[PDB]
Amino acid sequence: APVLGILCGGGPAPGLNGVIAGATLYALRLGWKVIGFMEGFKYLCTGDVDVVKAHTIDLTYDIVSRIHFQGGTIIQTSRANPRKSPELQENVRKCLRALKVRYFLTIGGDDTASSAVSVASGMNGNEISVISCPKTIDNDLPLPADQSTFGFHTARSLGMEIIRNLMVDSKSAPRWFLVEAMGRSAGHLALGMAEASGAHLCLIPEEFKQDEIEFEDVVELVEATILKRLAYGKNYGVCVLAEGLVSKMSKKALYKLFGNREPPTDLLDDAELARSLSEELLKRLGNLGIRITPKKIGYELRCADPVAFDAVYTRELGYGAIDAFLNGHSAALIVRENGQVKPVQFKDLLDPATGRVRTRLVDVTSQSFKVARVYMWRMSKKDYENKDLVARVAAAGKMTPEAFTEKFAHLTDVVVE
Amino acid sequence: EAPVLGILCGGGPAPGLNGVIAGATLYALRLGWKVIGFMEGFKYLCTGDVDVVKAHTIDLTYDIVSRIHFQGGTIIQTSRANPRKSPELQENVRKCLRALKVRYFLTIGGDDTASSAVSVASGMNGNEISVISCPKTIDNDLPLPADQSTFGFHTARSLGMEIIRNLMVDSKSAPRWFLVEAMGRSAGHLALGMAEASGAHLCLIPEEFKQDEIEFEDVVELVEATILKRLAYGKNYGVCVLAEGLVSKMSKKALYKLFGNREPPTDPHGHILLDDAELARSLSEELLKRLGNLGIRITPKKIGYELRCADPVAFDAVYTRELGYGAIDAFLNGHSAALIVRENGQVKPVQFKDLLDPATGRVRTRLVDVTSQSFKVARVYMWRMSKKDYENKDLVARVAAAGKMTPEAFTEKFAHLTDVVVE
Amino acid sequence: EAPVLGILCGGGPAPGLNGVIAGATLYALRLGWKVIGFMEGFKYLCTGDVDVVKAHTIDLTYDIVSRIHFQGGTIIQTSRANPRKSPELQENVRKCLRALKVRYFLTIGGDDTASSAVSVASGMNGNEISVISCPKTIDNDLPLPADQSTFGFHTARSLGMEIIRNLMVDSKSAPRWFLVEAMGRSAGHLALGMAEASGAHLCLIPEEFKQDEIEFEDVVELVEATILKRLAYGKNYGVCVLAEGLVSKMSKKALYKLFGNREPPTDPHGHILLDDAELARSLSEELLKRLGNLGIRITPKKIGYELRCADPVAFDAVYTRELGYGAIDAFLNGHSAALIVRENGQVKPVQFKDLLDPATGRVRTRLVDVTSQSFKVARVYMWRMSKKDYENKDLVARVAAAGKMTPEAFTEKFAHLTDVVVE
Amino acid sequence: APVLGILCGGGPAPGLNGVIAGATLYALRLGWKVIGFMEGFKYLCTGDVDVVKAHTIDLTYDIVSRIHFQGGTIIQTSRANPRKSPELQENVRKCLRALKVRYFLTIGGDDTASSAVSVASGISVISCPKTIDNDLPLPADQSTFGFHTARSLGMEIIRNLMVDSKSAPRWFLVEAMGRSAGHLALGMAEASGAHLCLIPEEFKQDEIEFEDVVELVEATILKRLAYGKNYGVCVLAEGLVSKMSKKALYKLFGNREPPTDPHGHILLDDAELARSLSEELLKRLGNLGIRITPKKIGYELRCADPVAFDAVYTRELGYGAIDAFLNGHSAALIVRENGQVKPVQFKDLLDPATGRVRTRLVDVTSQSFKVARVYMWRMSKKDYENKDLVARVAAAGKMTPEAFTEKFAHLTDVVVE
Ligand SMILES: Nc1ncnc2c1ncn2[C@@H]1O[C@H](COP(=O)(O)OP(=O)(O)OP(=O)(O)O)[C@@H](O)[C@H]1O
Ligand SMILES: Nc1ncnc2c1ncn2[C@@H]1O[C@H](COP(=O)(O)OP(=O)(O)OP(=O)(O)O)[C@@H](O)[C@H]1O
Ligand SMILES: Nc1ncnc2c1ncn2[C@@H]1O[C@H](COP(=O)(O)OP(=O)(O)OP(=O)(O)O)[C@@H](O)[C@H]1O
Ligand SMILES: Nc1ncnc2c1ncn2[C@@H]1O[C@H](COP(=O)(O)O)[C@@H](O)[C@H]1O
Ligand SMILES: [Cl-]
Ligand SMILES: [Cl-]
Ligand SMILES: [Cl-]
Ligand SMILES: [Cl-]
Ligand SMILES: [Cl-]
Ligand SMILES: [Cl-]
Ligand SMILES: [Cl-]
Repeated sequence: APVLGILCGGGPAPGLNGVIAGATLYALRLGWKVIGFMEGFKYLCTGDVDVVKAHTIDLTYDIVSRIHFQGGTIIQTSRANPRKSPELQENVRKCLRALKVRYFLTIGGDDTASSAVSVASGMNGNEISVISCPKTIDNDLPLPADQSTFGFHTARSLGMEIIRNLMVDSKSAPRWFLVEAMGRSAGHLALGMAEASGAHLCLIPEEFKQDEIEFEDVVELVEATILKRLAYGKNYGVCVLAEGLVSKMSKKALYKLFGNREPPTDLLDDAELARSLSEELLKRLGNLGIRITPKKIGYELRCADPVAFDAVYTRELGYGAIDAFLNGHSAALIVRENGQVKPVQFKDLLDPATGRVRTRLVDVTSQSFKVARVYMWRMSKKDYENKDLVARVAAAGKMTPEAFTEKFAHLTDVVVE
Repeated sequence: EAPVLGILCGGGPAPGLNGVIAGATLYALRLGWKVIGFMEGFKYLCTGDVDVVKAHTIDLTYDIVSRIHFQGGTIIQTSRANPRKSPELQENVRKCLRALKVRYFLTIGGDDTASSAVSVASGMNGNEISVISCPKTIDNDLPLPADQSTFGFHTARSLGMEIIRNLMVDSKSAPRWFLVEAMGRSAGHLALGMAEASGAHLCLIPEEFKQDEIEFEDVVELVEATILKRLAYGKNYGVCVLAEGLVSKMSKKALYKLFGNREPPTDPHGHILLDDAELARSLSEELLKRLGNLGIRITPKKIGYELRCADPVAFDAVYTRELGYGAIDAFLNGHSAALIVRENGQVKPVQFKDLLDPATGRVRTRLVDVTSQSFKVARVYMWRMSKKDYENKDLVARVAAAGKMTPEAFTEKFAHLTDVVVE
Repeated sequence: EAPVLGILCGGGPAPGLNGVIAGATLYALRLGWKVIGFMEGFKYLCTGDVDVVKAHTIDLTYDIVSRIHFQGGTIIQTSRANPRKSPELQENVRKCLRALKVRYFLTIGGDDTASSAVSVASGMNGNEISVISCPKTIDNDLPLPADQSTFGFHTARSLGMEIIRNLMVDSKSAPRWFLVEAMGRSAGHLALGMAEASGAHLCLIPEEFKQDEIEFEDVVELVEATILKRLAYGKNYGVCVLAEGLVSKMSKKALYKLFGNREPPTDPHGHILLDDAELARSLSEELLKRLGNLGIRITPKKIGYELRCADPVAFDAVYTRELGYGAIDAFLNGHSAALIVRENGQVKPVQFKDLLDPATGRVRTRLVDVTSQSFKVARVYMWRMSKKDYENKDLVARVAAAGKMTPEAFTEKFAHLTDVVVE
Repeated sequence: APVLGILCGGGPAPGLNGVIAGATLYALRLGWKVIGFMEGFKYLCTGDVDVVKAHTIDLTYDIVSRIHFQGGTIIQTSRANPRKSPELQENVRKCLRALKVRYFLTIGGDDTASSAVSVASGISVISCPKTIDNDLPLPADQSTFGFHTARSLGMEIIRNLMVDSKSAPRWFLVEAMGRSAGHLALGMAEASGAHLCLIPEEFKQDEIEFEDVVELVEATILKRLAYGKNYGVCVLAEGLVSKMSKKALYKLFGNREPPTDPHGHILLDDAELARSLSEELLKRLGNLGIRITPKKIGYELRCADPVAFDAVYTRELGYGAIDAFLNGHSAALIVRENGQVKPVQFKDLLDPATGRVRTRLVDVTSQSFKVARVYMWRMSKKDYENKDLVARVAAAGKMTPEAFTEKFAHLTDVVVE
């Protein structure tokens, strides 16, 4: 019987086991033998077939029959990448031929899919067929607008529940939380958690008009929201910050971000966006009775058990991968569009300028973004022109109306309105 | 004086009602509007007594609604009181709305609530009052573009999956079959969604039956064949999900057997009381007569009322926030006798009459599309005997032996089921 | 060779079974022991065929058990297969245990499982095998020091609270009464725990009835009085929790009415089949006849099987970890024919005889102490008519008027209820 | 009718609303009038009766009938403390007399109870034990309300991190907020099966050294690595910081002078224990294939909806507070022992050396602690004396057995065994 081998690459997202089980169960009904490589390409890169065998398992019915309930991945994952070296690509081809892998399914992000196609491009199309399922919790695949990537619904819903606890705690014991949503690629996750939880502010890189963000502008955007709520008798709230703000900051802004220090270098992971903003804002607003606390939301989302939407999603994706194998497809990506799972050739999704799959960002001109903005607390252009409002907010910050306009009014040209 | 927006809920609750109330109220308050909420739908507006109505209306202020987007249920309650049947009741509602000076009238409910709102508007000046309705249903049976959900459906399906998960662990830990009955007779979206997400071994919905009337025997044998096939592979346990809509598709003879070979109950006016039917219980009793000797135990379990007021999941929180906003936007844009729906990520008003099926006069009901690829995929991961399976003699011999019967007896009893449901 | 520890589960699952298996296995593996798990309790050990037993036994290795403490259910399954009835079955078990060289034998189950393990041990030499059982019950009916819980009870009570919460929101959003029936006929701990935690408006357990046999009419009137008192305060909705144990205290006459004025169903041996009773459904029908004119809707709802394999809450995870460790410690100290329980924060072995009530021959049943302060506090927050309430003429006039009857008719019908339940 | 006034003090814990509703509902059945002071003692401390009145609300049936389902506190809370100044103590008594409060119920931890008695020594005062840290001096094995809820949610968060650390091999250093005791850290760790837990109670010496904490985590990571596991989860009570010596704190803050408030006390809130340990350990172990990530668990626990144990607990506590008022008790704390709620005089709970409420810590000599320790990965004394094991772990750390013993063996005198 033909051999299907499956591996996972990149950082996990809820529903990985759903894809493994959808593909495995269907393949077993077809009579296929299914094996799973542990930790992605890590051991296939060595080329030693004995080492690979020690880190491959038989994906049987009993193993996968109920993993659709479970977050994580039973075959683990790694960022080991064979595409960088032609020796590594040939080591992967050597082990795949030794195991008689007829069908090769990878579940991972762009780097994982590119590794799978590079292994196939130097391999006979009759002995091996390669299919990849695009993975990302960030919702940044170029699907039709409003259609989600798998795992995003689970991450957003758990993020809403965590922020709910922080909303009740900030009101019960007046304080501001600056929640930092991990993920620098796009603002879908930060804005989704914020809108669902009714957070009082959300800042994503997509809403900044200029190409480079300044540290001062971010501080003042949060400062204005705190003062406006304070003018309405509320010295507490929650502000959600997409970590992608850091990757859009200028060189000078990053210098201030790291404590007026030289930014580390080989390193945006060492940055503490929420922490730095909390310190600066306490300098400016602590005298007003405002306390501010940072809080990161990230790793606890990646392996939460999938919600029903993602369970159905990944079951259909696993099926579609096997169907693509049956219909002779190769070097294709299994995506779901308009309720239909279908294979799409890797190059059809690539952005020519980058060489990787195109990144779908938050559309800040859409009506959905304007609706989310409506339920946030913030000073719009019209608000700065409302003199009664400006007088109350300035007085809340213990400053003259002219000083408030002098400091904050320019922010209407920093972010879309 | 600021314009008055009045809000009410009609029909059975669904997760996210408070999200629609809060989206409309918060945005309206930023516009300077005064917002009031009628308690229990049309119940008190139908009396015509303005004193009674005011005793059951409340001021929807910022503090009241500022955080109800986290909460299931509806803070202004709901009712199935329906003024559309009587012009006296329709005029009583108009009388109280004029007394309260309602400029904008938002109803949140199902089909009957929207039809009541439009009937109240047709005898009302479009300049004094504007009426908008937001369609509600956990059953996912609104005619939205295919595969796009109605609000509340995601929450109900996800909680249904988690309950069935516990029943899947229990059925395997202590081998047994659960016959889960998903409440709701309108369509099979909810039953099939819970079943596919939870990996249930079978799902039966009215949509998959080819004939216009289902027979009680056919339903019993469809579950029986699944139990026997599982038993042939060494598994004397499982979970089968049943849409309650199977009952409303059954023939007269089938309903007689369903109610215990007794006369089906009827209301004073002469309507069969299908709520008193216990589909999962009756099927469990019959199947225990046939399969108990094989070591099979079967237990029914209903999933229904515990879903209606669960706290909304994030998808429904975003959904209902956008719907509440879209209702206020529709009022601002001069729309009336319209329904706020979301299509391809865009909330927009759609005239009530544009959504009516001309042959019926009511809104068209979207059922599960059993020809779609989604249904075919869900069916793949169920345990069942397909057309191809009945022609496989090796498999048929294994299943027949599991049921302690000859292969010829197995084909005689179960093979006809391929003409009962689409394949 | 390393000593062999064999583990099995019997009876119905409870949250934390996997915690006991993993606590015992991990500690034993650090001692160098070999650990095996029998699938489905005594089911296959009863055959006596060593090949069949091996086909349904697995090696409990570190990898198998390292993370099952998060999971409800039992990875080695369970059954009520019971060798205590036959020494042919007991000797079939003894033959397979000797063949597998089981030095230590841990069973996790109820009375039937522990009694089976000791009967198998009494006909073996104390040098070749040592037997320890861990008592299991989700009902909280072990004779531990008062208010100290059995493992699994916290998980079941907490999930029951969450289900009832959704029903409390739904009953208020769409005015109606739910009659929630907490499955389990042994005691009232589970029903009372869910009700008090959820703030349910009434809870009825068999323990609070003074007489030895309950009458169907009295139960109907106790719920009726609560509904009428709530109605007198403007509340035509609520939730009432009923322990299924009420059925097992009902008289022959009460059971006749319960089953529809029919002869109660019976098994082949002539014993009554109380599982076929639908307590919540029957009370809902009767109460709708009496109160439907008042605008009251009543709906039954069962809570049972979805609790048994929910993932354990932290209290039960720590609990079952300590029990599994304590079982290995008991083996190390030479104990046998002992039960591993936790008392006053200390896991200890307790000889079978200390827990047996001579009248039953099985472990003593700890019921709810209706004289305790905890029960009196729970009763305070319920809606009900106390002795003093019946003496309050103003209150009786409001409640009777709520039921559309005279104060004398209300007192004549309901006042006797003060002698039916403890006050 | 008699007036019952209720307030909450300290950081929120799940079940606060349960106490308010238990006391209020029962008091309303007695015909009492119930009021709630917003934000604890904050406004009572001012002495301005006008300000206090603006921040009190009427606790009616409709307000409290269903708040037992809700985390947080509807009357908010604060750490405002009148015991520090006798002028403030007289301000609190002045406002209570002005409002004619006959019964005064405070809901909080040790700091709140000690504040209530200073007002009481010169109206009836009762306090209800609140703390997610479980550090009130209740009878042994009896939890404070909120502890069950916080421990159970912490277990669920750590579960997601356990699946993620195994799916994508890495170590998480979870920092459990709370410096008073180790009940919360040990509870979350034992329930979740975390591979290590470090609490201040297990250190023998009065002052902890930064190097020893690093090496205790290092030894666990190396022992796991010797058994084929390059991943895990370690839970750390942040109270380790409050036991560190002056030198340890210097290294903790980046070899800088520890930050300080105007009075000269160290600002331990600004410390990042988990991050600092993660940086040091990655320098030492990154070459072995070890990744390490810090993660804080704290503020998201404080206002989770109460679990059933805490709902029943706080209902009985609220009832017991009213019963104590009816029976003439004052200056007492409502505790539950053997299923019986009873008042216990404040002075019986004071530690004679301190004059403040006694703090109950984890008993590291108990059998419960020894059992939790059994399921942790660590090197005991006997392990360091096991020559075969020491050689396996040292080889895992790429060092000689002699180098391993020289570095780690002294740790048996650092923590209890
Ligand atoms: N930035 C904001 N985000 C959300 N709600 C707001 C915001 N600003 C005000 N609100 C809400 O608007 C409602 C109406 O407020 P108000 O009567 O002061 O006039 P407004 O039209 O909102 O003011 P302005 O146009 O100056 O922002 C209040 O309930 C307030 O909570
Ligand atoms: N109805 C079903 N639903 C889901 N999985 C099934 C079903 N029937 C069989 N399977 C699974 O399909 C896999 C293959 O089964 P099996 O060996 O019987 O099929 P086969 O190789 O096609 O042979 P045969 O033609 O004899 O059926 C097994 O793991 C079985 O569990
Ligand atoms: N520190 C530890 N904490 C928990 N389990 C452990 C620890 N060290 C080893 N184990 C587990 O102990 C089991 C037995 O391992 P092994 O045979 O090496 O003996 P050991 O437990 O180290 O004891 P001994 O010192 O008596 O040889 C293995 O499954 C291993 O996972
Ligand atoms: N049986 C009961 N259980 C709980 N609360 C009650 C009960 N009876 C009355 N109450 C409440 O007690 C308060 C005083 O009632 P009354 O003395 O009748 O005005 C009101 O808030 C009532 O709603
Ligand atoms: Cl990663
Ligand atoms: Cl994180
Ligand atoms: Cl309804
Ligand atoms: Cl309906
Ligand atoms: Cl069972
Ligand atoms: Cl605080
Ligand atoms: Cl302790």
